[PDB]
Amino acid sequence: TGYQEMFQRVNTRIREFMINELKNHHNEDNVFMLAKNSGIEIAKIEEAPNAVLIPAFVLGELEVAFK
Amino acid sequence: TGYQEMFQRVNTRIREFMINELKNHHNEDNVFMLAKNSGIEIAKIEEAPNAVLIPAFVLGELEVAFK
Amino acid sequence: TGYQEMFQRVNTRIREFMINELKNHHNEDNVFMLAKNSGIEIAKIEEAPNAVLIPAFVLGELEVAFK
Amino acid sequence: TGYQEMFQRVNTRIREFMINELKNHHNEDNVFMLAKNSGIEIAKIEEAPNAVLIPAFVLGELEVAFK
Repeated sequence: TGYQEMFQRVNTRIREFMINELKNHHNEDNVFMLAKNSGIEIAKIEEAPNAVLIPAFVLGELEVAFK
Repeated sequence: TGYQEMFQRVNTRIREFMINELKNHHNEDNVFMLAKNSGIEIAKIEEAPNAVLIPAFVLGELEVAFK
Repeated sequence: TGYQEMFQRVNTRIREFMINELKNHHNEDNVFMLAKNSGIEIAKIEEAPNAVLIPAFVLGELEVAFK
Repeated sequence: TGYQEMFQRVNTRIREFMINELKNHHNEDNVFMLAKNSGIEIAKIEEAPNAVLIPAFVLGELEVAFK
């Protein structure tokens, strides 16, 4: 239970900094591109689940790293 | 969509070494415990979705790290 | 050894977002504190080695995560 | 100070499961290859500093993942 709460806040923190990185580097299209090829319907990238958000973020970091 | 299948193969690899780490240090109970608390019904840890598998793996590693 | 330039790019990217996270959440003191205890003399957090920077970053994320 | 201890144990745990992954998938040559290309001299992969151990581990996982 307490574990479920602690991990919830850890998860929330990770989601926020991933969302922050995607915005600051204008890579939000990665989220939509990946969402479009999975069936998820989102208005904001905040509505993206981890299965979409995390790959988007990693691609984003790679694109910035190798520019 | 090639990115999807690439991340599909990365997801599989990560699940495999998490599961491997959990067995080798006999921490499978972490998975079941977390599965039960979240209303998930599994007979073996390979059936656990990442939302319980990943926290269980993390608990496992800290348990070993601070034993 | 092209792998090494490539990993150097990824190292730089990771340093940059760790540093950005630390500044944007006003957690730079973590770096200086960890530096002082390790006999490392730095004037700014961009000079902290990863052995200092990474633990400060993680400490920083947990502090923000748990309020 | 308690941090220097806790992060030491985390570090040790992480080095151990990386070394275990490299051995179980017979990817030790990744470590020697990268170490030789950095002017470092090791007999065991256990003597590899994180700066060669970590990217060697990552290459190893990718090779297994995409094999």
